[PDB]
Amino acid sequence: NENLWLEQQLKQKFGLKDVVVVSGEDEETQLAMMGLHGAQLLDRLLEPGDIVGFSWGRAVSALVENLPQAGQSRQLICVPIIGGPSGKLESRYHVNTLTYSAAAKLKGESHLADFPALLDNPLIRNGIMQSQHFKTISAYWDNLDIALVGIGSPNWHAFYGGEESDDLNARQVAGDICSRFFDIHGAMVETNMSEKTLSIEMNKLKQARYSIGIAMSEEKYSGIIGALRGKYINCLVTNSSTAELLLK
Amino acid sequence: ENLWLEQQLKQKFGLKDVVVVSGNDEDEETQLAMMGLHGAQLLDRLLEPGDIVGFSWGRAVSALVENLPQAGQSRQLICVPIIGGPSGKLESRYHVNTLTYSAAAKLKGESHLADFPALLDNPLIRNGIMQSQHFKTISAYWDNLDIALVGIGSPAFYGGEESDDLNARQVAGDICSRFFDIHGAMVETNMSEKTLSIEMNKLKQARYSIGIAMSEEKYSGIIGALRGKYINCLVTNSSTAELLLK
Repeated sequence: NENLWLEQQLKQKFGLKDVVVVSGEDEETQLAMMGLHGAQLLDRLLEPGDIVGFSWGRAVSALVENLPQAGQSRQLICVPIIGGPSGKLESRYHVNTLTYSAAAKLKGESHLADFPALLDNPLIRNGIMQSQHFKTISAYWDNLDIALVGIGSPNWHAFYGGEESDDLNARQVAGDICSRFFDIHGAMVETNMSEKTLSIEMNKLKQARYSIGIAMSEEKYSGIIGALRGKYINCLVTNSSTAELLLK
Repeated sequence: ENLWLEQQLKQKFGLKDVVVVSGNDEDEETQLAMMGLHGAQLLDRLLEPGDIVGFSWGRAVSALVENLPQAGQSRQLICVPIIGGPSGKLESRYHVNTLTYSAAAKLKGESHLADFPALLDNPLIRNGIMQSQHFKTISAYWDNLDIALVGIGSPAFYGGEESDDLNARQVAGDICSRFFDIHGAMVETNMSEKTLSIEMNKLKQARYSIGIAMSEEKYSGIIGALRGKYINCLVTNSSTAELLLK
């Protein structure tokens, strides 16, 4: 109803392909509802043979958990677009867990990543990038059709810790997607991590037919709006509260 | 079901526990599922509160995991991989992380997944990963493991050249991609310097190290595994138990 109008207004303001806006209430409830309607969006946007990429986290999890069980294959390929969280997320939100579950729901194939998302030593990080396994995953990223992505925003402390979060907070980092940081205007911004990361590059993400961000909250507003302005996503699954914030 | 065969294996090889299922002329996949089902009952019987439970990869361990009884109560169990990922060399279904996560759900425990590969291109990278906090955390569980579930490899996955080198080095089988001869002695290969998985010494310290395996070969990887004492329990079939004694 009003949600539909909020969806239309967002499409027009940010040049988006698709938008889902849910009402909600509680926090984790709203996320389940976003996950449900966002999963409905994904299922309609998918095309046979699509390479589908998944980031990690609660938000993407909500969508994957709500995916209808397909009765037939659309020759889909499911791949993670970031390495594993190295213990910093519980297994249920691990990028491989989500990728695997989505492949089962979608009756597709999955190719799981056996490298970490973050490596402290640049040397090791670089060496893994040269292995056949990484190149194989990366080559899927090169041809990504659809991405599902949460939007990070100042876990910010969890992932990056005080020391690195500082540089972020001082560098006016508004948010991140797959551990790729940007300002409120959408501009990329280098960090103590922009060298030690194993995840899809924003340039590649933008080449996807659909990059679907799923996120909510006035707290995450800067992250979400920055992603919109940078065009790192071209679809948005969110709630009415945030929607209105975005239209302000 | 097959109590004499089980006791014969226990006595010959010094095993704590053994399951021998009767494969009634039935095909391989079916026989494996049977092993999985009765092996799962054994694992569930052997668990103690707070056990750290280590899983290798592969479809034999998968058969067992797929057939774990769904626990109603937590036994504060912690499930972990005892080998890195296969780097796309196995279907996702049989990935060690997939198996670990699924085991934890059935056991109402917690899982800690491994975000490093089992086999690296070179020793530099594999040593660097070992210095990482994540690897240290996982390897700490290996150091105090209570129960392990492993398949046993025998003579594609390692490449024709490596395969040939294995054949030339008299390698009869592997556990967690650590290789041994037919008498169960360890053999070091061009891959040991590139491998990230539990050491056999750490596997031997576990209360139960459960091999699940079958073979059509008189001279199998399993007899090696037993002689080397890398496992102290075995889940297998009638035909293999008989071979192991014959």
